[PDB]
Amino acid sequence: MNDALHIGLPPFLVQANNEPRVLAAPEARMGYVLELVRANIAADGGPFAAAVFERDSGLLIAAGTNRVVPGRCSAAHAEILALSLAQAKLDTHDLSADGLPACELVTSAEPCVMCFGAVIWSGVRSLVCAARSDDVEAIGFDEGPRPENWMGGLEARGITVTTGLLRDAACALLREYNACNGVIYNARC
Amino acid sequence: GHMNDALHIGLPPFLVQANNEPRVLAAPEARMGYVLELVRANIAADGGPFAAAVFERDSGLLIAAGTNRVVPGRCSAAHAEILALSLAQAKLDTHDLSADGLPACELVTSAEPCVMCFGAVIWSGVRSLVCAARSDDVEAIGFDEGPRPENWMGGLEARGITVTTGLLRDAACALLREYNAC
Ligand SMILES: Cn1cnc2c(O)nc(N)nc21
Ligand SMILES: [Zn+2]
Ligand SMILES: [Zn+2]
Repeated sequence: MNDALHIGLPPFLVQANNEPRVLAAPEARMGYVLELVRANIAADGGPFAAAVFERDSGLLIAAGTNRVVPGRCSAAHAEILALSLAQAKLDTHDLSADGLPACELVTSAEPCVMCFGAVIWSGVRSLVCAARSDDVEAIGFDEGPRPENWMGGLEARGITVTTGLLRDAACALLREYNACNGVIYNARC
Repeated sequence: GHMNDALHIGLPPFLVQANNEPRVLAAPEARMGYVLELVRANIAADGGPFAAAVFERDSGLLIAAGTNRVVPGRCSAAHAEILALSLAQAKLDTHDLSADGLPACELVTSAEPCVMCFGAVIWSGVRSLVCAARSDDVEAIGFDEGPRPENWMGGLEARGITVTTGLLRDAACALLREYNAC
């Protein structure tokens, strides 16, 4: 607690980070990220997941999910975990460091203003999102104040941006979380 | 780094100690003076020239302290603010610093936050942010604040986080300059 910043990973996320995995097509990468969303929701976390891949080979470097409530840490969004775990594994703060393959972050949702800045500092060269900011806000979450034309912001820093990839499935998982997110017991959740 | 079951960012000894030693600093300038000591300690421990600490806003009881651990920590998210807010939340056992019955918390920072930390401050539940060095001062030694929204301060204030800036600005700048020179 008090000698380190320590956010524990639920087993399914340990498993995801331990098992070698190559997913070539963007839809394959996002399909896998959306499996983590569903698993995270069943392990007490928020409806968001993200993974860092080698952009050109499809090799999964590290995955993260939203652990804000179970990990008691408002910074524990999926993207922060995924980026930080990828950095720890490749032993550098800078995923663009000399000698590293170009890295891509694939995220179940467009980033909040915090994760937006994290993406910029991280060194990934591309960002691929499923759910749009409006989908996320629809179930009550807040993206916070991003700068005007944040996507342009990214591209002007050499970070390519794609969004809407498997958005339908991503929206369906947001709604499942929402519909199970009350206090009144509903066997079915 | 080592462990595959956690995101684990180790803190250097002065910062472990800052996090486990009792300190009550009533005046704003006393809080900021303490954060500036951390800045200089962190530089000597191979970190960036930034520190922050979360205090109880009224009493000035220090809850937790963070510094920039990006390079030695291998973690671009390890800015001073992210560590200080996260360690405070850990110690108070909640992801939300304005959870009912917790005292109002305040983030005292050696410089204005970058766009990432600006987001982190919004989600954290702190009700006050107090900065030393300005954005300009920070760019003037080659750190990037990133594309923050126009009127980031009004953004915080509209969400119930009061903002004070420039507090011991000159002292904090002298440490920025020293960092940049060495
Ligand atoms: C809005 N929001 C809250 N938590 C989030 C997370 O972990 N990822 C993304 N993309 N958005 C989030
Ligand atoms: Zn986020
Ligand atoms: Zn920052």
